[PDB]
Amino acid sequence: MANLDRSNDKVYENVTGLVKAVIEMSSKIQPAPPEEYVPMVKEVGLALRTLLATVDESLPVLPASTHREIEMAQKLLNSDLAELINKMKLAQQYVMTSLQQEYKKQMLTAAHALAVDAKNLLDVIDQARLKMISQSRPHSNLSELDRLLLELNAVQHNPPS
Repeated sequence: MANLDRSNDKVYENVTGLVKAVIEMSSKIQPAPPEEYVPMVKEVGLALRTLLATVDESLPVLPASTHREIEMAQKLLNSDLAELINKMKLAQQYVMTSLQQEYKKQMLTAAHALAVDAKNLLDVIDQARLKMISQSRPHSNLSELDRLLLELNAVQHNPPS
């Protein structure tokens, strides 16, 4: 081991990667074939599951002060998992019939809150990191993700003409 700047970057990294997929899939969600749906869920499922561990190590990596939301985020994360995979699992069966675009719209909505949530996790605790530094005993961009999230919203409302 060397420094304690390994886990701090790990979580801040995963929180971004997962977002990249959330939007990507939302783009080709329509044309999303039945062969890409199987693995698709596996991708999102990994993000949420990973987030649980990422935050776990974030506790110590950050100064005790923002554990409130972090704690509630743990149990909450689990629920979001079963909830997400649940609805998504339905679309996989309600796609061969005809009502695909329907479940697709709502589907994106769910993943939308998840993507932003996973990111907000580190964003929130971030305020604590500076709280200690800018006071005493000191120790993939924000805007980039913001703009990306915006498009995701519009993509859900409806396709490009």
